[PDB]
Amino acid sequence: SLKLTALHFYKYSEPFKSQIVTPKVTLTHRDCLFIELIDDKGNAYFGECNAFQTDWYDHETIASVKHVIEQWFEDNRNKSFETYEAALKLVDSLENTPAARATIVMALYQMFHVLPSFSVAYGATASGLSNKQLESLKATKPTRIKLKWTPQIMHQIRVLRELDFHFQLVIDANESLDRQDFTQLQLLAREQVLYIEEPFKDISMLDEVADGTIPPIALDEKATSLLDIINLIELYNVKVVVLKPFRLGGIDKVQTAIDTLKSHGAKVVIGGMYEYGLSRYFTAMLARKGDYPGDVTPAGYYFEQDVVAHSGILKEGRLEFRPPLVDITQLQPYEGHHHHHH
Ligand SMILES: [Mg+2]
Repeated sequence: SLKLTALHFYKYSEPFKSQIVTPKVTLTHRDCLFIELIDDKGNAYFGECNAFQTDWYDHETIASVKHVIEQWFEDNRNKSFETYEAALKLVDSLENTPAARATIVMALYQMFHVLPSFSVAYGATASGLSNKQLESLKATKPTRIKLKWTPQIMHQIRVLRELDFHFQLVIDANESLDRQDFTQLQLLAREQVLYIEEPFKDISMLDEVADGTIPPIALDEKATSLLDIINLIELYNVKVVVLKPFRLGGIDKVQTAIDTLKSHGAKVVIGGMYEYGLSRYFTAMLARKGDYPGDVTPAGYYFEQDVVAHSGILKEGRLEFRPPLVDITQLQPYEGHHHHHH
């Protein structure tokens, strides 16, 4: 049997190697909330929250999650549970706050499973084709390349198809295309594109092009909740869904979501978002459940220093993962007398 006796909040905030610049936000650092739950035997387990400092991506933030988890602990502390299933029952009331729920579930999961060491396929992401990017692709030989849609897309695919290795091609249009892009979208269909992520901000635009004359469509930004994903699938021609575990409420909600989405005729790709090494491990762990290889980010892609080192090290086309062990000296108390600044 187990009982949760203590809860501590920490913060980690490393700078992005390359400043993040998107229409929705500018990020210099990845502020992140971490929780630590200690059981009645003094065993500590950590959870990584995927919420951001502000609501540019979602309504849940680091602050809102902290408050939710803090209250949750007050209501569940000292309660005994003997199984993972029983543990999950305590968070059933947090389904309205998926980011908070997912953070707690990440910790609970570790209390009942022996974490394996494993690898996942390496999928490269290119926002363009600089020499640095091209040389990286040639040296690493990814089995999948996700190219960002830009005015140079066709001129860049021409270069990629001359690489000496075969790969699946995915295009990410970032909800940026318009009616003037129809012709190129149809031409892209002849380039063996596995799927194109979010061609239009207004998904209804899909009804304006002949079905089957453009690449398979995937939801990413629009894959907000299982219910909403199903609603979009039933209304528009969607074939692929990029699922982020935290948006579903956590690790335990992934399989059921995948089964449901498959019953609706959609394929699933597990993905992450600016994660540190702890959450990255679990996103990678779930990757195998998908119909296509997961969208797992390599170690060191965003941050020079991580809270969990060697989490997703690229080796001969695959990302290697080890059971995640948080380096506590990297974490800082979230608030209180022990939260210091210099
Ligand atoms: Mg995307």
